[PDB]
Amino acid sequence: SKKQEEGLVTNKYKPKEPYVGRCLLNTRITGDQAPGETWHMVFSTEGEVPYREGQSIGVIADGEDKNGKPHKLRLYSIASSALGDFGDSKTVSLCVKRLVYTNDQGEVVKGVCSNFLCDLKPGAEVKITGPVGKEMLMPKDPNATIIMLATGTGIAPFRSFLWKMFFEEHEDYKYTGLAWLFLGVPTSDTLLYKEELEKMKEMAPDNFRLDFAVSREQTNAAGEKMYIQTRMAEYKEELWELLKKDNTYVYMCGLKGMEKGIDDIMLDLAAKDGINWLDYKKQLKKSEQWNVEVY
Ligand SMILES: Cc1cc2nc3c(=O)[nH]c(=O)nc-3n(C[C@H](O)[C@H](O)[C@H](O)COP(=O)(O)OP(=O)(O)OC[C@H]3O[C@@H](n4cnc5c(N)ncnc54)[C@H](O)[C@@H]3O)c2cc1C
Repeated sequence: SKKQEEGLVTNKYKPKEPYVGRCLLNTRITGDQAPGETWHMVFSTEGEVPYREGQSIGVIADGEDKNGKPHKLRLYSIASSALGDFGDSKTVSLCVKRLVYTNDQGEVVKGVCSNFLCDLKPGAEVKITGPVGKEMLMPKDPNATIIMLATGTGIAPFRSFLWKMFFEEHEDYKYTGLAWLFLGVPTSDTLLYKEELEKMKEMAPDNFRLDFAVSREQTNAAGEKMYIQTRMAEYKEELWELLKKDNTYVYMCGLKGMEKGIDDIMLDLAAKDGINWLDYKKQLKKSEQWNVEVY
C-alpha cells in the first residue's frame, strides 16, 4: 500500500464493550449568525485508542432506542492527529454538525447522536468504538502532493492530516510536498477551523495552499456561486497537470453529492485533453490516488 497502514488498528473497541472517555472540552466553532451549529470536542482516551490520521470512531449516544436497546453507533471522522490537540497522544477530537431539520410533515427531526455530542459538557462520559477505517489514510510519501476536497464537517480528516504535516515534528515524517485544501461551506459563519488553517498557511506559505468556497457569499468573475467545484475551476490547468503526476493523492470528504460537481469539472478538463475522466478516475482509485469518504 501507498498509505500509512503500518500497525493499523481497527475496532479494538466494539459496541458490546466500548471505550468510555470523558469530554475535556466542547466548543462551538460556527458563528452566531450561522444557520447550523458545528462543535469541536476533545475526549480523553488515556492513550488507549490507537487511531491514526484519516480514521473514524463510532459514538454510542446515551439512552435507548424505541426498543430499549442501546443506540446504534454513528461514525465521526477524527479531527485530531494521532498525537492529538494536546500533543500528548491521550485525546481524540471530533468535528460535529448538530443535525436538526423539519421534514415535509412539519415534524422536527433532532439527530440522536449529533445532538448528544454537541450537548456534552466537560466531565461527561462518552461511549466510543473503533478506531474505524483505512480508506482515508495518509500517503507514505513525505513529498506527496496532497489535494484535499472538503465540504462542511468533511474538513475533519484533513485537519488531522494537516496537524501532523505542519504542527508537529516527526523525525520519521518530514513533509516537503504540496498540500492543497479546498473547503466548501454555505456561509463564512460556517468556515470550520478558519483561524487554525490560516495559521498553518502562515507558517508553511509555500507548502500549503488554502482555498475557501463560500457559495452563498462568493461568486467567480462570471457571477456564478462559489461551490467547491467552482473554486477548483479557478485552477483547472494546475489541478489537471497535478492529477497526471504519480505522487499526487486526492482525498474527498463531506456531504454526499459534492462528488458530482467535482466530476463535472474533471470531465471537462480530461476531455479537453482527449481523456475519459470516468476511466481515469477508476485508475486513480485503483492506484490509491483518489480516496473518497462522503456521507
Ligand atoms: C464514514 C463517516 C464519517 C462521518 N463523519 C462525520 C463527521 O466528521 N461529522 C459529522 O457531523 N457527521 C459525520 N458523519 C455523519 C454521522 O455519522 C451521522 O450520520 C450524523 O451525525 C447524524 O446522526 P444523528 O445520530 O445525529 O441522526 P439520526 O438520529 O441518525 O437521524 C435522524 C433521521 O434523519 C435521517 N438522516 C440521517 N442523516 C441525515 C442527513 N445527513 N440529512 C438528512 N436526513 C438524515 C435518518 O435516516 C433518520 O431517520 C459521518 C458518517 C460516516 C458514514
